Formats: sequence, structure tokens, C-alpha cells
Amino acid sequence: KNRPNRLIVDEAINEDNSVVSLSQPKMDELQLFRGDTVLLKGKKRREAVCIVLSDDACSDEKIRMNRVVRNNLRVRLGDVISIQPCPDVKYGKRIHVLPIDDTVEGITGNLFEVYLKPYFLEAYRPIRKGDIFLVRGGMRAVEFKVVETDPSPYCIVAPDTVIHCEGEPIKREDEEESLNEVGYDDIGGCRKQLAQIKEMVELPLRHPALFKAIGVKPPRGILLYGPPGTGKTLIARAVANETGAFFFLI
Amino acid sequence: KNRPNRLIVDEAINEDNSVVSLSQPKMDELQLFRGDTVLLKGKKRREAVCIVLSDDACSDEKIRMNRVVRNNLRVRLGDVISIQPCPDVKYGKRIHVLPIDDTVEGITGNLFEVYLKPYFLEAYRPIRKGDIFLVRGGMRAVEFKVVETDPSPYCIVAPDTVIHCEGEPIKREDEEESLNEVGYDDIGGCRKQLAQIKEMVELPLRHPALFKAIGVKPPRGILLYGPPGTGKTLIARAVANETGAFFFLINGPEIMSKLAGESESNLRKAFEEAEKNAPAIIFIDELDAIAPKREKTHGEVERRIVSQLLTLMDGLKQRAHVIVMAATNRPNSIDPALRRFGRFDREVDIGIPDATGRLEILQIHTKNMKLADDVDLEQVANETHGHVGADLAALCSEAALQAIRKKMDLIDLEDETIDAEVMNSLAVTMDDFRWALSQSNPSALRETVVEVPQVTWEDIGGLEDVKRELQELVQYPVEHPDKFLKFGMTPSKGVLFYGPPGCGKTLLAKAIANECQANFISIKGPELLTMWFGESEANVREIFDKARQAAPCVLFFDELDSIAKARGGNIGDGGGAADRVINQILTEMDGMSTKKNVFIIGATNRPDIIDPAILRPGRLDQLIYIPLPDEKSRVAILKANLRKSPVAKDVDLEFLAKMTNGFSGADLTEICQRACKLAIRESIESEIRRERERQTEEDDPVPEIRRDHFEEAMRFARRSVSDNDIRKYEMFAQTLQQSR
Ligand SMILES: Nc1ncnc2c1ncn2[C@@H]1O[C@H](COP(=O)(O)OP(=O)(O)O)[C@@H](O)[C@H]1O
Ligand SMILES: Nc1ncnc2c1ncn2[C@@H]1O[C@H](COP(=O)(O)OP(=O)(O)O)[C@@H](O)[C@H]1O
Ligand SMILES: Nc1ncnc2c1ncn2[C@@H]1O[C@H](COP(=O)(O)OP(=O)(O)O)[C@@H](O)[C@H]1O
Repeated sequence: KNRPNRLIVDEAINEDNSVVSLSQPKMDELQLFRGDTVLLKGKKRREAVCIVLSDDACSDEKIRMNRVVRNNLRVRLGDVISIQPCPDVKYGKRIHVLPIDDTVEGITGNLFEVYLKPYFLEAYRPIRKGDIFLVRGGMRAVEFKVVETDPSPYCIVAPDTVIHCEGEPIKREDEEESLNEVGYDDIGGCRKQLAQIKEMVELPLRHPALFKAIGVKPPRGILLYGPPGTGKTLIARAVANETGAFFFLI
Repeated sequence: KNRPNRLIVDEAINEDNSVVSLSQPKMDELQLFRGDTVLLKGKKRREAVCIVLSDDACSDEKIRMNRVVRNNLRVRLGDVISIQPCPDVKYGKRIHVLPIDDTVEGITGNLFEVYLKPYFLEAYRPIRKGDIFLVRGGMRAVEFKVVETDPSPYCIVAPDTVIHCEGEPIKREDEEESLNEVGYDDIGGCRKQLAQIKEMVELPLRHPALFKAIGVKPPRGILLYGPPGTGKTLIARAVANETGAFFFLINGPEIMSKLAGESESNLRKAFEEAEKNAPAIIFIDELDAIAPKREKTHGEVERRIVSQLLTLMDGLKQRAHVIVMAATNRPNSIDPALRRFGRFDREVDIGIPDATGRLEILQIHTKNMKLADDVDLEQVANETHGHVGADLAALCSEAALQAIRKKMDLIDLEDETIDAEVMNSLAVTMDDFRWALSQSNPSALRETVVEVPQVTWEDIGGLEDVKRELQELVQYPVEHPDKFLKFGMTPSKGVLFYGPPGCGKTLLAKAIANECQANFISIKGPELLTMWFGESEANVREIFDKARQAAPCVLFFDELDSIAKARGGNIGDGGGAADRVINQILTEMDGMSTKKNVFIIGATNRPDIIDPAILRPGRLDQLIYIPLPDEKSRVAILKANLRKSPVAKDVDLEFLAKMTNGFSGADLTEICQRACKLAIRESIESEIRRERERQTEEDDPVPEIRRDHFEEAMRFARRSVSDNDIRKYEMFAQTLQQSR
């Protein structure tokens, strides 16, 4: 029960926060079609529900998912996850979502009709209790957590199910990070340069114990140079957030 | 019982930690055969058991043993040991070995089956109780001590005897050192430089009492210089560990990062502490950071630090048990008050290794890497021109990290962390080295290279009178100068090759530098033009100084007329003779040491425009005309250039020679290379045809350059030399002793 359900996370090409992209040999091997609600188990007893679509540029162990679902499953890029297909509910009953105080500051009016209204229109997306998703608009990005899921634990969009969610901003739990921070998706250009830095600091930062079982010196001095205003500090913040290492700034 | 059993330890050529190598006269004198278990008694009532094999390059008092057995016997290199043959057990019963806590850190799994299993297979090695040996693998070196030896005190390998050794890491006894430290074996390249340092610090450090029975001053200031990253501190650590002297380490930035009084106190404390624990070595690295040039001290505290170092170095002429070695980058980058007699009087240049040295360093760093068989370190060593030791260390580490990042980490999915046996099953490919060597390694060298070249007399085709003339001019004097003294003739210290462009001047000079087995410093034409254009002709002296730091040499001042040919040639800038750089060459050549075996060789393509003050006697004056090659030499040129390429039987080199006349060797090599280019193009067309198969073992691309290529590329043969060229060369010839 180990072989078909182990793949490694990598970067994404698609922008939807619910789609996960797998290569054609694995999806015919896994016996999976388009649209199917699937479930991902990761580190620390966490779950993620996702619609699946097909892509081309992957291997047979690579899964492409956006940053929102990647942070929802409590895993990071380059680690391994377990992927099982589930059966579909194809309705909802009464969902409930709350906003986050850390993202909502100085927003006036109601967030409901302007944001959550146009979002769940004609795009069947599954959701689970206790997740975090993000909506973009009005020159902002707003976070929403799902608290209560009436019919199943996971429920797809279903326009008969209106949203009753008129609640106060709920306190963001202090162990998990916001999704308005910086990551590999928030750096435009520099594919080659991110390739070099990602291959240079994969092993020492992700797998620390490995460098106690061998006498091999990994590179420790990296010097970034380029014209001013090209976002060099941004790359370091990104790499820090994506490997989960402590970041000090002098 | 003293005579047959006393020899002195020296360095090793073999890598096995159990073999000891002795010369043929001693082993027939000692009545010893191959394979015999022998016993060595050394200092402090210690023992060593060893298998013996035969070697060639030793005397009758030298024993070659590896570092492991040398440390097992509690002796060091250059000391004396006692050697007795014993009888053999030829079995074992139940041996027991333990690992060391100092070497084993973060090793997971069991060390037994992965290491001790493949080690004692088909190699009969004797062992004794209480020794220390070392095993290499899994990108580590692990130490093992033998605790219990059941049948004899010494027992040879015997595969019936399995090893029961499942024990905890045993605490390394605190008087003895680890064998993962640095020694003379852990330095690749630098044979000459280690020879100088080993002969310089043998007596003061090994035999201290000797310098209390004579008034003789041993050298106490040694200055190591060379490019950064060449491992200068490593040499000092090595020499320290091999002589057993106390090693103190001062460094530049650490002294300059403290407050004023506290930097003064640390500089004082270091010298007094190291003088307390005599015999010692004090090593100050990054000397040019702590004591730069005079005008480069903009502050005041800097001059006080330099003066403090000066007065401490002059307070050391009383003591004979302290030696001070420092490291810099170039000799003209520190305060000239330090490079004087009594303070820093010996200067050693480490410099860049060569192909043999690069092969040495690559063997040092891949010593426990478990390479595959297809990887050819000769390819790498030939393809790393411009790399120093730190770059090759980075190359090996990067190659290993590439060989652990693309597979066997993302195969660790069912598993969580690295397995020991999995880690051991890590081979590297030649393509992996091609990747690591191709990209991401900027070589850190723009420096002139000084080495023994690799072209020999078999490569130049023809010109045998010039061979027996150059052999005379270079080798005759330095071989045996007694005849020159009986007849009172000073040697000629120069030649001037003049002739047409591209007939093998550089080749000839590199060949005569090869046979003489001397270094070869080449100074191109662009370098002279650079020194004339930037108008800094001073650093020419540096070149000559470099020549005297690498003696013997063959300075080759190629394109010596390029300055003249760039200054309007015949007419321009008034129309004088001399220029800046050529004047500086005269001034440096005249005022140099008349016998050092430094041989200056010029070269030129226009022998008339060079200023006449260079061929006056006492300078380079023995003019040699390099002639245009002829038939019997053209055939030799052609076969020597084709000697690296496949060639068939139908190629008529006789007709090729007869057909091409007045062509310089450069053009014939162009013909050969362009014929090979057409051959390469034909082969790639054959590869695309046979790649585009009908469905898409008749693989042979015909790797044989047929006559068609030569007879077709012969249409692109161009005479680079006219007739009036040869005529004005003969006109310069008649201005010599031929017809005048
Ligand atoms: N490749 C890029 N992708 C996204 N944003 C970038 C990129 N390059 C530059 N920027 C933007 O330009 C700015 C770079 O300025 P910088 O001084 O590096 O930022 P910081 O304020 O973090 O020090 C940042 O605001 C960043 O948003
Ligand atoms: N000839 C050589 N043999 C072995 N290793 C060398 C050699 N030359 C350079 N190296 C390596 O290059 C590095 C030199 O850098 P250096 O600054 O001198 O070392 P350190 O860290 O001791 O100060 C060392 O890691 C050494 O292993
Ligand atoms: N006698 C020879 N034997 C072998 N190769 C030669 C010979 N003469 C010339 N060559 C070729 O000529 C080239 C060397 O030219 P060189 O004489 O250094 O030019 P220059 O005269 O401008 O210094 C080499 O590439 C070599 O292949």
C-alpha cells in the first residue's frame, strides 16, 4: 500500500489553489480521471482535499500543487506525501467560513458579498474543515478558514448551498504562517538562478542529519550580486520560508 | 646483533597499511622472502607486525612504511627502528576489534558487515593486540583497535576466522593521535617544496640538543608564498605533526579584530607561550593582513602592530628552538623591513601543481569515495588546467554531492534517512565529473605557469643539427663544468631563434626544456605589448625574480620584435632602436647571477628590426636560423602530427611531402586538422543516416580517415610564406659569417 501513493512535491504552473497536476503515466497507473475528489495525508496528521487535472512536464514521482494547498497539508516542497482517491458527495448543506484578523485590517463593509460571492461560481472545488484558503481582489488577498462542514467532512462547490458566515475575524493559530508571505511562486523571472540556489541548499537545510554521517563539506559561502532593486533579499526570504530554516537578517 | 636490524623510516609509495618496502641488497642480505611476517621494535617498548614486499627506489638503510603502521610503532619519519623476522601462525581463532568514539560520530547501522566484511578478503595481513588500523569507505575513514588475539600475539588473515566484535565505541587513549589528521601523505603535489622544508627543519626540530654543542645559526625565518587556496597552512600542520613539535597558530584578521592593547598582548603571549614549550613552530598566516606595505598603513595602530612583530622577531636571535613560518600571497605585498636577514630570510614558493600534482590531489580527495571503474582521473587531470588544490577539493565534494542529489535521496521515500550500506553503494560516473568540471567551477588562475613541459624530441620533425646544437648549449655546461674551467671560457647564456613564422620555435624550446628536466617560464608577445601599453615596465624584474625562485628555468621571450612591429615597424616615433621593455630586459639580464642555470631564449620572425644592443656578447648572442622544413623532415612532421589520429595505409606521405613545398609546419598541421574536420563532419552525417533508421551491429562509423579527406582538404592549402621572405632571411644570413 506504499507503491502507488508516494510522490514528491514541486513547483506549479497553474494558478488555481485547488488543482493538483500529475503526469499521464501515473494517472493511468493510479486509475484516475479528471475532476475526482482525492485526499492527501502529510506530516503531523494533516489532510488536504483536492480536485485533480492532467499536465505534461512531470515525472512519475512529482506532484504540482499551489502554495495554498501545500501549506494546508503541513508539508514543504521536496518532501513526500500519501495520495488516496475518495468518493464524491456532489452536494453541500450549510458551510461556514471565517476571516483572519492578520489579513483583515482597515477593511470596511462586509467581506461576504464582494469576495465569497463571485468565488464559488461554476468552479466545483472541494473543501475540508479546518483548512486555510485565499481569495484575491480589491488590491488585497484575504484568508478564510472553514469551521463547519455539515453533510460530509469534505464538500464540493454546489450553488444550492449558500454561505452563512457573518462572523468576527478569528485569531490565526500561532504555529502556522500566512499565505501573503514570500515563496518561490512570488518571484518573477530567475529560473536558472533559483535552480542553482535550490540545488545548492536542498541537502544542508532540508536533511541536516545526512551531513553527520559523511565527511563532505557543503558550500557555505554564497554571494548574490546584480543591479540594485532586483530583489536579492526577496530570494533569501523565499528560500528561508520554503526550506523552513531560521532566517537572520543583518 | 646491531648491524642487520637498523634502518631509518621514510615516505611511502604504496597505499596498503600493512606492507613495508625494502631495497633488494638488504633483503638478500637479511635473508628475507616475500610475505614473511616480520616484527618491528621502536621507541617506548612498542611493537609492530608487518608483511614485507620488495621495491626499487631505496638505499640500504631506508624503510618505507605507511602512516598507520608508523604511528602504530610509536616512531616518526627519520628515526631508527629494529627489525626481526618471526615465524608464521597461518591461522586465527577468534579476533576482536573495537571502533573508536572519536572517529565514529553520526554513523547509523552496524559498522561490521559493511566495513570489516570486505576488508579481510583474500589479503593475508598480520595483526597484533593493541594496534590501531584504519578502513576507508562510505566517504569516511574509521579506526579499529584489536583487543584480543586468541591463538598467537600476532595473527595473519585467515577467512575461517570470522570476527565477533559487536561492541560499543571504546575511548581513544589520550596520548596517541588520530590517523585522520594531516601528515606528509595527505599533501598532493609539492615534492620539491616539501624537500626544501623537510631538509630545512630536520635538525632544529628533531635533534634539539645538537644545537647546544655548536655555534651555528639555523634558519628561523621561513616565508611561504603562493596563490590563495593552495594549502599553505596545511603544509605547516603537516610538518608540525610529522616532527612532533608544538604548533601555535596566529592569524591576521583575529589579531586585527581585537582592541589595540589586547592585540599587542595576544601577539606577545603567543611568542612567549610557544617559547615556553620548545621546540615549537609559530605559524602566522595572512601575514599581508597584519603587516602590509608602509604607505598602505593609513592608521597609527597598524604601525605599532608591525613594530611589535618586528621587535619580537628580533628578540628571537638568542633562542634556537623556535622557528617562525608565515604565509602571504606574493613576496612584494608585505613590509620590506620583514624580508631581511635575521627576520625572514628563507622564502619558499609553493605555486601551482601540474598534471601529475593534480592527479596526486584528486587521488587524495577521492581516497574513500568508491569510484566506479570507467572514471579516468587522467582525463580530469588534463582537463583541470588552471585549478589549485582548493578548487579540486571543491570539485570532488561537488561531484559527490551531485552523485547524491539526483538519485538515492528521492529513492529514499519508503525509507526516511540515509542507510549506511546504501551510502556505501554510491558510485560516480565520468559524466558526473564532466558535469561538475564543465559548469559551476570557475578556475581561479590567471597566472603564469611554471612546470616541466610535455612535448619531447620525437614530436618535432627534422632539425637534428639544431638538436645536437641546443643539447650542447643547454646541457653541456651544467652537466660537467670542469672542462670550461680548464679552458677558461664563460658559458653562453642565450640563443636567438630567427626564422619564418610557424616552423617550431616554441616546440624546440619546450623540447630542450623537457630533456634537460627543468622548468619552463613562457613570456608571450601580448604580455610585452601589455607592459609597453600600460607603461609599467618595472614588473619585468619580477619575472626574472620568479625565474630565480624556480631555478633551473628556460625563459622563453617569444615574439621579441612585437614591440618594434607595433611601434610603426621600420618607420615611426622618430625611428630609433630601443624601447622601454627591451631596455628593462637588458638591465635585468646583464645584472643577474652569472651561474644559476637560468637560460634565456628569444624568438623572432623579423630578425633585422630588433635593436642591435641585445646580441652584443655577455647577452643572448648565439643566433640560430630555423630553416623551412624539407622532404625528409616534412615526412617526420606529418607522421608526428598524424601519430595521435587513425590513418590508413594508402596515405602517400612521400607524395604529400613532394607535393607541398615552401609550406611551414603550422600550415601542414592546419591541413591535418582540417582533414580530420572533414572526417568528423562525414562521421556526423553517417551518424544522422544510421540514426534515422527505417523503423525510427552496423555501428562502426568507419573511424579511419581515408585518402579522400586529405586529397580534398589539400585544395585548401595556402602558402603563408612568400619567396622574398626566404630571400630577406638569406640576406640576414649573409650579414652573418656565411658569406661575409
Ligand atoms: N523577480 C521578482 N519578483 C517579485 N518581486 C520582485 C522581483 N524583483 C524585484 N521585485 C520587487 O522589487 C523590490 C526589490 O527591492 P529590495 O530592496 O530587494 O526589497 P526589500 O524591501 O525586501 O529589501 C521588492 O519590493 C520586490 O517586491
Ligand atoms: N596539495 C594539497 N594536498 C591536499 N589538500 C590540499 C592541497 N592543496 C590544497 N588542498 C586543500 O585546499 C584547502 C586549502 O585551503 P586553506 O585555507 O589553506 O586551508 P585551511 O582551512 O587549513 O586554512 C584545504 O582544505 C586542503 O584540503
Ligand atoms: N617541426 C615541427 N614538428 C611538429 N610540429 C610543428 C613543427 N613545426 C611547426 N609545427 C606546428 O606549428 C605550431 C607551432 O608554431 P610556432 O613555431 O610556435 O609559431 P611561431 O613561429 O609563430 O612561434 C604547432 O601547432 C605545431 O603543430
